[PDB]
Amino acid sequence: MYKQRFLELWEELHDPSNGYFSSHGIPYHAVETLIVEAPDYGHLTTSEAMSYYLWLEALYGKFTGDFSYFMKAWETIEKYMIPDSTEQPGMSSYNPNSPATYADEYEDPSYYPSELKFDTVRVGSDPVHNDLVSAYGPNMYLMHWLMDVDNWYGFGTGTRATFINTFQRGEQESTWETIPHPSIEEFKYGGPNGFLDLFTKDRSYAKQWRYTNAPDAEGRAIQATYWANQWAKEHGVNLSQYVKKASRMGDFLRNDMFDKYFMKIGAQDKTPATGYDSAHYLMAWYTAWGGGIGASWAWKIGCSHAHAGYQNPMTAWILANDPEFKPESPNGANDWAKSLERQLEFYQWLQSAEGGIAGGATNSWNGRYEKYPAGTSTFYGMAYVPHPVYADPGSNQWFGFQAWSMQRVMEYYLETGDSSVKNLIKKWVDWVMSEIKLYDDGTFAIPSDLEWSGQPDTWTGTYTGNPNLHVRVTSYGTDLGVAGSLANALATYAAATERWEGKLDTKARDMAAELLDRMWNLYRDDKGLSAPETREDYVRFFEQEVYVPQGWSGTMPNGDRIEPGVTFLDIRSKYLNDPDYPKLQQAYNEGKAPVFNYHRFWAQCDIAIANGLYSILF
Repeated sequence: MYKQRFLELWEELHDPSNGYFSSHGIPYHAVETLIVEAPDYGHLTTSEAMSYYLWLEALYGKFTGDFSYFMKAWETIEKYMIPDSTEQPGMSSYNPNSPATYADEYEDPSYYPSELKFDTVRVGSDPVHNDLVSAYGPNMYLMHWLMDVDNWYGFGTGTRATFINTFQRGEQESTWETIPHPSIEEFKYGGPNGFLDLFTKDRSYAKQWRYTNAPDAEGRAIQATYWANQWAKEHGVNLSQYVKKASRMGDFLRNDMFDKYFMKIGAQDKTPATGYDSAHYLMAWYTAWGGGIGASWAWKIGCSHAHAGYQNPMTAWILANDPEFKPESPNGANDWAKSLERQLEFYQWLQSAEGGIAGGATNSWNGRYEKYPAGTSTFYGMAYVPHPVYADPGSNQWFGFQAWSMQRVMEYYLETGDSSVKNLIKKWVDWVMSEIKLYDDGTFAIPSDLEWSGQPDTWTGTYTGNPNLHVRVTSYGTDLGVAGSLANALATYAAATERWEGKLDTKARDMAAELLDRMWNLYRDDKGLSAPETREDYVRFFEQEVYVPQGWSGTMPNGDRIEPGVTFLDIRSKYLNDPDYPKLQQAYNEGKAPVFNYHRFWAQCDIAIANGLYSILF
């Protein structure tokens, strides 16, 4: 009965009338155009959406033996999400001795743009580019996270899709303070010098192309390809070309395993590092590579910050201990072997007294490689931060990250019966069981907001229990994507304990089944599943000054004046034509919060994927 739900939500996702997919076959972020999450528009696409797309037709191929949709998903990714060779000019001019130039991070968007340092700070060295080039070539086989499917912002020509970038101005820049700009800059729109002068301060500005990745998306893509390959080998389908595609994606993913400027990890300073002395062996927040248009130069950067919700032990295991997925470069397997162990120790370190996995670590304090304050705990020299990268809404305030990271940890536990991380998994499961509030009716409420206090003990190879690190739940909600992720994690717990422990843990499996059944029964919809959201933050929709720097004037392609004093809506004036705008305006005027029923591609993908993973091995 679970596979029936998976197939019906699959049909609803692939129905052209529901509006989930565009004309090219690219999934949207959500059916509803008026939704402000990490993507500020409903009909943009994200690399996480394409990773969930890959996982969804991997499950479809398992259930039906039809990987044609999975193959087409990979072809769409290569054609649209992975930048093309013609879209990557000047990449052969990269100098691995000098990967990139220095730039600070500032706590407030008002500090931006940031002065660029050319010679005051010495950047380290990149020891993997030469091997990558000798194996494949100059072009990088990585996805760009954000794309404008239907040219809503009008940065391109016609209906053709365009890569876009939003998050550029530090920690306190939320979604409501982003200025969306095209990745491939051609100086056509914006102010003078394109949109470059808003963020990076240079003496001379030139035509550029940029691409940022989200290693969460690549990790999910590699894990989906691994599972698709296993299910195909069970069926008999040959996926060698796409397994090799995922293998080279994983080989290029080793750029994330390094510090942003390739500096010594734990050095507490901007001290340049030699090869492999700058690798913290952890999935960082992002890596960004770019070059010039009409000129011959290129650059690459990693990230110092590591978030526990981005680590994927399963991907590291696959890329280290699988001959089929073995990277062409000889050093790839050893690097992934180191990364797996480092990630597992990271997860063990971060757990709190109750069981909640705290926010990750960083190699740079405040983004400027400053000395840690007195009493700060360290993990291999990396200080502890509760909310890494983003602090305006709280990076680890969201409860979905717990389920997202623990699903990977438990899948690795299921595949490799590693006895090192059993106590972590039991403590986290006990905590989430404690904090779930079911009701005598068919409704439920799971944590949505988390409050963290204290710091974990300094890592010395063993877990002390962290008496000073505490977490409490402050808000209970009914989020469906997080419910799907949590049910997936609990079912993975049940299967892993059945396979690699004395007996199946019926509590986690029963809780996952109860969550799935209650959610599906209560919140079935015409376009999938949804539940009302109070959405208080939408007041910012009418009152959030987006901070255009003073004295900088630009014009959006539709004609909006991007000037100081502009709010969220002023530079997105095509929202006034949205069908849901009158209801939003009425709710804002009369005072009460606007209630929304949102159908996200990734939320329904989580619901269906969790359903299928509950069907699998049961």
